[PDB]
Amino acid sequence: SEHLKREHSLIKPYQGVGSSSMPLWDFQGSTILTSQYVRLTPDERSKEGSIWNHQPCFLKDWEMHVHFKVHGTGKKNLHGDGIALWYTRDRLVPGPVFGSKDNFHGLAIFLDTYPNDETTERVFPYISVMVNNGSLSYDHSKDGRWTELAGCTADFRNRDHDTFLAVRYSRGRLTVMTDLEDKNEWKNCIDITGVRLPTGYYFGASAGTGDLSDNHDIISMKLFQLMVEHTPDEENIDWTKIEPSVNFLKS
Ligand SMILES: OC[C@H]1O[C@H](O[C@H]2[C@@H](O)[C@H](O)[C@@H](CO)O[C@@H]2O)[C@@H](O)[C@@H](O)[C@@H]1O
Ligand SMILES: [Ca+2]
Ligand SMILES: [Cl-]
Ligand SMILES: [Cl-]
Ligand SMILES: [Cl-]
Ligand SMILES: [Cl-]
Ligand SMILES: [Cl-]
Repeated sequence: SEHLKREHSLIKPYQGVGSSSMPLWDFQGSTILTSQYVRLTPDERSKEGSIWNHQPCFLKDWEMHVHFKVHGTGKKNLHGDGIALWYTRDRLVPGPVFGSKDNFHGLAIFLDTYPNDETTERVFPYISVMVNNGSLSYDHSKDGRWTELAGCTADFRNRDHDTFLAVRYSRGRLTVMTDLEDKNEWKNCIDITGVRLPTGYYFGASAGTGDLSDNHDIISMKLFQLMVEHTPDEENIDWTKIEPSVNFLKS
């Protein structure tokens, strides 16, 4: 907690919601609050909700831990659609990508609970990452097949114990880990390198329901600064002007 950045975190009872204090997040769309959780959508159809951090993040090296809960009463496979976690240029704009805008700038981590793709080769729920410069559209009907950078299957729905995600970004390495099995352990999901993201973007979370639904709750988001060396050469460039992109190792 020494490196907890409170201004980039969402922690109960949620600052400024139930008091005269100033809030640290904007609550948008279907989102509602209780003293115990932020609920982005209820288990009802055609909802879109988001939360957006007030201040841009200027940390070069960070790790976000998200305590979330996806749960509902839909029978068999009749539930959806999932949660998106954002580190993006823009904030507050609703849209078709789990409740937030398409053609975004920055990083998305999708926790997709419904296979829209009739010819999918993936097992759901499926957690994936996407990096965008404004040009790409998330093809919702194909579960973002064409724009997936990396991903993993993850059993996070309707669990009897707390479920957590970690997203770590430092020196181009993007790692996503899960804690879904009540083992107090981070299990790898995604670990990739060559990911270029600027400082000055906003953390956000969103969720959407369509003809299928689920409760999509965020209990906390805790952002930690990683103490990572950058040389005077590395430090001098303007990190706010980095264009979101990915460098790829050749075959
Ligand atoms: O029918 C209203 C609903 O339509 C669209 O959602 C569709 C699809 O994208 C969803 O994955 C599934 C499962 O929830 O539902 C629909 O078939 C969207 O336009 C959505 O916003 C809307 O509520
Ligand atoms: Ca889907
Ligand atoms: Cl808060
Ligand atoms: Cl409904
Ligand atoms: Cl569809
Ligand atoms: Cl369980
Ligand atoms: Cl896990």
